[PDB]
Amino acid sequence: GSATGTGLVYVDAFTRFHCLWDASHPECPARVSTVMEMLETEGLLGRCVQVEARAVTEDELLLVHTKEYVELMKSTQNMTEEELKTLAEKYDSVYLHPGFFSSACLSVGSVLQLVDKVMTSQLRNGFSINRPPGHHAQADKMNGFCMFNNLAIAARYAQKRHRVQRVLIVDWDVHHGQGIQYIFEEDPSVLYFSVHRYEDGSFWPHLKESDSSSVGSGAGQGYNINLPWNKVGMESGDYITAFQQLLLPVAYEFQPQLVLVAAGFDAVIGDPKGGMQVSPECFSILTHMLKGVAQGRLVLALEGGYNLQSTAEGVCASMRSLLGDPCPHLPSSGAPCESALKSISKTISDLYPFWKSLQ
Ligand SMILES: CC(C)[C@H](C(=O)Nc1ccc(C(=O)NO)cc1)c1ccccc1
Ligand SMILES: [K+]
Ligand SMILES: [K+]
Ligand SMILES: [Zn+2]
Repeated sequence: GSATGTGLVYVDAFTRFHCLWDASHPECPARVSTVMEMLETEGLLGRCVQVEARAVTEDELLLVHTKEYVELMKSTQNMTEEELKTLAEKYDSVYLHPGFFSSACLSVGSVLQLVDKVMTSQLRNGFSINRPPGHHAQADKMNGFCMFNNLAIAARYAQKRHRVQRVLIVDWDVHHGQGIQYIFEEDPSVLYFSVHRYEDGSFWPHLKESDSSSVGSGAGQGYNINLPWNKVGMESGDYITAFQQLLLPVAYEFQPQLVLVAAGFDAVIGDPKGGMQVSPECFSILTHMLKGVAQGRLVLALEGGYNLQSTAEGVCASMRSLLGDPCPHLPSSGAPCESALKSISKTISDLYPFWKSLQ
């Protein structure tokens, strides 16, 4: 395929690691194989341009991560199960496996491949069907099922290799991507928007900096936007309203040259962790709402999502929009609930001093 195409990256290596000490761990290889099977069954896979993965290089990793941390992660490939468990336990909410590092390197590289093809007009947009996820990973630590911060690396790579000046990262996973926030906290060239379950800190990762008062600092003040949900059960209308009132006006003002999406599907109805009630079809609309900016240069990368069917359906819905199919009518009312409106209004109050579009 070519310029007006939608890229897809998937490699069998993404199934080559799993939790050795918890057979019920939610972050498991079926997450990606099920997505690929549904894309095929739906006839969507054959409409995409198959893009090869590549392994990230050390220098690419060092755009975000420390040399000491990269070397330590590299060494996990030669550690016994006991050593892997001891190291994993020094971080919050991670496991390790002898194949984790190799898959993590292909996970980062998959996004870089799509950035290359989108930025050079060889594709319109794309989706990497990758695990492990990335948005919690930090400069010198694993966190939240993540080793390397796929999208943070991709953003800095777009700036370094393709000389992009402004990148928008949209994170619709149900969890706050605090790793992305930290990496870009002082950086006005990367705008980070996250909508996430918070419940006044009750929900993991339990961080005060996941609240909307965290707007970035220094030159980056105004370029970090958190939308915390404080009740479970949010629906499509809550997300669409947030995008319409808050994200889209800011995004147009920011004028990004590339949009990267932390495309988790743990907010979809049925997810065992997220507690939300978003229909998979909503993600067709959310994807569509991001395509009118950055010349449509839009790259999605899989983050969380743990109900195999719900996550596969959410990926398929997003892919239909990437491919240009007209959006479905959504049955649920587009009106947001009172709690969602309260969070949106609060985030707007915290960000209005930095965005003319919010005044
Ligand atoms: C104890 C509990 C708090 C922990 C957990 O839920 N973690 C977690 C972190 C990140 C994501 C995600 O999807 N981020 O995008 C999802 C889940 C956990 C760990 C192991 C097995 C089950 C549960
Ligand atoms: K999020
Ligand atoms: K930022
Ligand atoms: Zn998540």
